[PDB]
Amino acid sequence: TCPFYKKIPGTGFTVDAFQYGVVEGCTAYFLTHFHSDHYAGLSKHFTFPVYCSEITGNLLKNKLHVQEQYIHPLPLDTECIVNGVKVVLLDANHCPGAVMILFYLPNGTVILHTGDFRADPSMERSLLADQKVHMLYLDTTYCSPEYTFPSQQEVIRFAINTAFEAVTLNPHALVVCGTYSIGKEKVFLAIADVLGSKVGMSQEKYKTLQCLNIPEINSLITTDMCSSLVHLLPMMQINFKGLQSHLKKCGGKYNQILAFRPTGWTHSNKFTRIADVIPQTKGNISIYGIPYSEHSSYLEMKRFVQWLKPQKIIPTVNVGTWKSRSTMEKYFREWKLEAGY
Ligand code: NI
Repeated sequence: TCPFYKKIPGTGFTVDAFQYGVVEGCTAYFLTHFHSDHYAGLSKHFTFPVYCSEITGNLLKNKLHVQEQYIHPLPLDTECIVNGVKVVLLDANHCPGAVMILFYLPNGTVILHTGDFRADPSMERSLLADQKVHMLYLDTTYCSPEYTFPSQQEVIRFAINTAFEAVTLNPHALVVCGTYSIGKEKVFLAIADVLGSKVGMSQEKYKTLQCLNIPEINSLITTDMCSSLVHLLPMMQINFKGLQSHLKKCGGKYNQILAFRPTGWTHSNKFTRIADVIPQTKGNISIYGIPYSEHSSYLEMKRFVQWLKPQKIIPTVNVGTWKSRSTMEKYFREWKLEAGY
């Protein structure tokens, strides 16, 4: 049944709750972003109001064929009324179109639902600065101190410098980047920019990108693989067998592959700096795992929460085991005692 952490008290609202059938007493279904674990259940057959960003609403219409009359896009950073309740959508610094939602309850309670987010000090100057938030529904993906990772900017610098050096040393090398969802577009776009290439991809993935309101996108991507030396493939194909296979398909235009897998966290983070990352190599194929995250590190999460000073935290991630739930609750209490709220 729908878990309590997807329901907003004092309203008829749910968040990211599309896979439970008709949720009893739900008048409006919010969707924070277009990732499958969150939209699971939506289709052209859905006939309740979906509230979301503009970009999310483009993907719902074009990719899932949801009917236009049930898509209610809202502008960001704008006080809006939904079924008699004031709400605001804020940028979540996750994937394109991802939002956090502020709910102003009739009784005076203020609730923030982060959806999925990568906390940033820039959030401390949004409309969140303007009033007190009583309850926080928190993306706790990486809520443990072992989870460190570099800035997105440091990771993109490493990727651009590695790609540029490789292709300048061997003008017959092909670059390949993995993907399985929207998000992390900077990785393949930054690499294509330094190389003076468009990124080549499947018609399905091209259609997905054309929904994202990214400026000048027609100048950066293409479905003509032959004209491109940065290719995007399913993340599943980013292995020596899949890459050898792909190389055959390019008809001797290329004699080497340099591939990137933009992972979340992986344990070499606990030891190794970005400067010191090395690839796995077999013959003329090299694969780099790069820690490009669109979720908060432990320290980023901690800073946001100690800034906001909520009265109550409701985790939305890692809630399935008692050991995770108890570990998370211990961190929340530490943060509260350290900061004095
Ligand atoms: Ni997500």
